[PDB]
Amino acid sequence: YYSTSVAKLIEELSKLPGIGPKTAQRLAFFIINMPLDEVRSLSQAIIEAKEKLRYCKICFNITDKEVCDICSDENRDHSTICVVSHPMDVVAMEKVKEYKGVYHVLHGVISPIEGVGPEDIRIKELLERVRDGSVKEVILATNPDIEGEATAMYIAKLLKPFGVKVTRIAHGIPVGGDLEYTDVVTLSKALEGRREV
Amino acid sequence: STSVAKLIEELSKLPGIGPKTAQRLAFFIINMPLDEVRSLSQAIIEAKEKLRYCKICFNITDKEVCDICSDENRDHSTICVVSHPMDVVAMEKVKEYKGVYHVLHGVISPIEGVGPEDIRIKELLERVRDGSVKEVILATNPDIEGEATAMYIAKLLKPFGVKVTRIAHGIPVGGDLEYTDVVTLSKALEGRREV
Ligand SMILES: [Zn+2]
Ligand SMILES: [Zn+2]
Repeated sequence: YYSTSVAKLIEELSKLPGIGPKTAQRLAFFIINMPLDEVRSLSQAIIEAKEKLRYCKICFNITDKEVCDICSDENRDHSTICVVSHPMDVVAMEKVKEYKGVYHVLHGVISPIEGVGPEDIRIKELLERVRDGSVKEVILATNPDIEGEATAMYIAKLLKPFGVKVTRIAHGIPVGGDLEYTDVVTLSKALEGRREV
Repeated sequence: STSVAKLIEELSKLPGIGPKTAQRLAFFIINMPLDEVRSLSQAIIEAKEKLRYCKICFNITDKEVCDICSDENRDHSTICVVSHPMDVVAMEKVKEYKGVYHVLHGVISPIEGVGPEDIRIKELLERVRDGSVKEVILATNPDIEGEATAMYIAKLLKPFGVKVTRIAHGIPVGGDLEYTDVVTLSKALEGRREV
């Protein structure tokens, strides 16, 4: 057992996802063993990141400015909007180092259990961007779980009346996977979505 | 003991059995009741002597013509190519495929000791010789092996004019953008379908 001020660190660190007890203890001692200025850096980086967070006025992504870097990039293709559930999906998609389009961040999915409706996530503003803008394609890239799929599907009906091309990211068997260890639901999509040549 | 040493040799020849595991299995085995090791030994050869290969699809079942190829609706004009008998039960568990199969028993891996005549390719072409099949579905694994094998069977199948398709690569159901490898994600993106 540890002094209170250390128990307090350990407890605060253990609240973070993927940080168990032993891992928290370790980190606490490492931290309180770092030079005071290094621990000041950590501590301030934490507080400042939270304080400085803003949501882009165009796509709602996490940013520092009024309009995020991506939206203000002009040789980036504003006629294609990749719709995503969360800020960190934008990073995942952005790391695919193809894709010159822009983004729309919903901040969630439709979810009757969580009690989240379409009016509780950034859907209407997606509509408005498509209504008021010159949009060639909306790529629905929510997750392929039930709610990500319900959400992409809700959005798709909505955008129908506009004459936009709306696509959904390919479900299937992941690269490097094997048929044996693939759930039956994915096999089904892999088969059903098979493609020529 | 030379008899144990040979057991150990025979065991570690097998896939998934490392040197230590062969040895531990070897001792367990020589400790089993005689009638249990007889049974193990018997099961080994009996499965080799009784095994079949379907006359149409080359799957191992205990029928000369397997129950799928025999089934009257099953659609012989569409053939789903997989590597392994376990793959057939995988695909079947989806309670959705209508066509029939072609089991290769393996893939083409230079780095393992297997080539395009160590597996059941020529016999697949023969099925596609008379022009009576529409699509061959290529459903080898989306790994290195699987993919080689498939993009090749596909050249061979090019004549014959049949329609050849490939099991769709992408993000699996239940998966999420955060934990999907870039390669898979890039495929999910560049293969997106109009909803
Ligand atoms: Zn933005
Ligand atoms: Zn058969």
